[PDB]
Amino acid sequence: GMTETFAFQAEINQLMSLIINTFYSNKEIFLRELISNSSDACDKIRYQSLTNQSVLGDEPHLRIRVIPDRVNKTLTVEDSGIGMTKADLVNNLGTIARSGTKSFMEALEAGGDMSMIGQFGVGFYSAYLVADRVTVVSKNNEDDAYTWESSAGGTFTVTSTPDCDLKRGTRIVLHLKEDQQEYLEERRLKDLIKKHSEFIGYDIELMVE
Ligand SMILES: COc1c(C)cnc(Cn2cnc3c(Cl)nc(N)nc32)c1C
Repeated sequence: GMTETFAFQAEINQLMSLIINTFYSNKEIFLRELISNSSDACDKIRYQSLTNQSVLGDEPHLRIRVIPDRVNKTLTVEDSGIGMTKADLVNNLGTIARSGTKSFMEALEAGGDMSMIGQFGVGFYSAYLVADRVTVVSKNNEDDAYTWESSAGGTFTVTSTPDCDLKRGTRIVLHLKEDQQEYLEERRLKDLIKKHSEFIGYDIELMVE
């Protein structure tokens, strides 16, 4: 089946090349980065709803949910936030992140700590510290539902998903690397949500059973 595939922009391509298959002592920070993004997406739609309540549509509840899949060996971070359009997935996010991507790359070449990735506005990419593939399913009010996917080899796919569960928001599926399986464990995820994301202004829903 024909899948639309794109080459990442120079700076992102170089940043992902840096992140993958590298030792780091605090790879657990990926969770804080994805939850903060989800909190921000929820805040954007909450803000839009203050002027136009119709923006909430059939999904009036704002949540952040963490789903470990012990059979598929995946960790999912899903929210009912603003979501992303096709143009966001393909170009717009990379355009706004460009300067910060180049600046973080420069900090990393200088011995910079990977934990400050979020201050550079490219925190999503920390998912590649623990995953070898990331699938991103997103539905924004202004577009159809789309699936973005990448194994950080320089390319990414973008496919329309006109049959996904999502009324609005983003679902990030982390296909965990063989040695990063600890992020599927209930205690680890509880301790991790508590350690770095305790006072997030939305419940961090952890699928326990
Ligand atoms: C598609 O994959 C992404 C890319 C290539 C860059 N940044 C983000 C972070 N990000 C940007 N907007 C986002 C929204 Cl609306 N929501 C969430 N959860 N993450 C977001 C994502 C998920």
